[PDB]
Amino acid sequence: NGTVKLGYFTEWGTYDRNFNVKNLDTSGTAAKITHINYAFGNVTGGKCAIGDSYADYDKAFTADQSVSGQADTWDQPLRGNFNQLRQLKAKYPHIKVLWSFGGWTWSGGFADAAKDPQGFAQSCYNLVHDPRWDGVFDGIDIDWEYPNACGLTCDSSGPDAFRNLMAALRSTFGDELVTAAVTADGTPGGKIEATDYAGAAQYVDWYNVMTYDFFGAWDAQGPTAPHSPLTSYDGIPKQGFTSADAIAAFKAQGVPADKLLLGIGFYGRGWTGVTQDAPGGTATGPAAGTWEQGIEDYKVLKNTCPVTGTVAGTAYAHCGSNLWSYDTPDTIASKMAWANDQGLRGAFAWDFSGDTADGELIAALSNGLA
Repeated sequence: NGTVKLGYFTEWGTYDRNFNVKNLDTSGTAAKITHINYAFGNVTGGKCAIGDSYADYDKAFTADQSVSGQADTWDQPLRGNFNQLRQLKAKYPHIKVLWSFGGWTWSGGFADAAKDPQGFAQSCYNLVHDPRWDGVFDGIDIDWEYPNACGLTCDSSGPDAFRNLMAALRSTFGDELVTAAVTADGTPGGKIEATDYAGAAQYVDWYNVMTYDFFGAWDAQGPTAPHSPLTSYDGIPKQGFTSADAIAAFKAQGVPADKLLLGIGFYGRGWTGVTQDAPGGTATGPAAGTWEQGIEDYKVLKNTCPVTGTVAGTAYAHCGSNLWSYDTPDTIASKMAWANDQGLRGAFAWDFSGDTADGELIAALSNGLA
């Protein structure tokens, strides 16, 4: 039972963002990690389903964008992101890849799935091991947002639905990987209290805990605050909304320490129109981002808005009228030291594409851990 260093690869990275699997190689990321989650597969009619057919297995890569350095061919059985993953594992054989299902957008279908779990499990296994790409995936990740609670949509399946689903997956996946990503809400009447994660814990290999997005510019007038604080701090708007308080909640319910991974966001959240040099103050609205307001990649923020302080185990950035909060190589290292003192199984990155070209965020996470 050794240490896990995981990160998410997003399927749509290959489109406008131009972030490909070859990038995990050139940034040295592939050398320093232990697992990759591919995100996301869909959930339809109570079954696992493909997410983007073109991106997942049909796209032809060119010589100069592919991992192996060779262009895909028409005669080829496999292509697209899956073929690239294939080419990467051949280069970096110790890496294991999980296919991830759900996400913020595609979690609406988990309720129908939780009504016949064995069917859901069987369908997933058959897809993960489709003859076209059998061998490529070493297990499955369930990113259900959120069981018996509210995400993009509200679910009322009960506290034991999540357990039922995981048990089913364990039964049909055997000795392969079954992991899940989970809420980091430890407050009274919150998302962890809503589902029995401790009971489901015995079927999973580990939980990916989403200890980020605690605060952000959806509270457009503020108050401003770090989105991924490690511990509590004085100004905090909502008590109990910290990485530390999330972990403890799971541990208290009975989830063991080595079934938990700490989440690191390779992005920042920010407001514009702030009075003061540090967080706590009001704002006019969301800071301007590239792909959506209030959010920016670290590869970009490290330049446009360099770090000016620290609070609660994480970092903040003042520049003009904007206040951004995100993790840096130094805050990540102190966070990893914390994970080791806590006996966590490891940590993970959401998501790879926000890191720099020399992979310095993933390098900090890796070097920090046992």
